[PDB]
Amino acid sequence: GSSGSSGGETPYLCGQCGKSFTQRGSLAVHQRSCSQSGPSSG
Ligand SMILES: [Zn+2]
Repeated sequence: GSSGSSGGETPYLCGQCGKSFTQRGSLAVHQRSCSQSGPSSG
């Protein structure tokens, strides 16, 4: 139920460390290693 979305090519920011990125894929690939979480189980 989205409505009134103002997105695009605006600056990016990681929700784990707070690093800035210029490329979209960069933020995604970063989230992979950027976990900061130990061995978790089901
Ligand atoms: Zn990060």
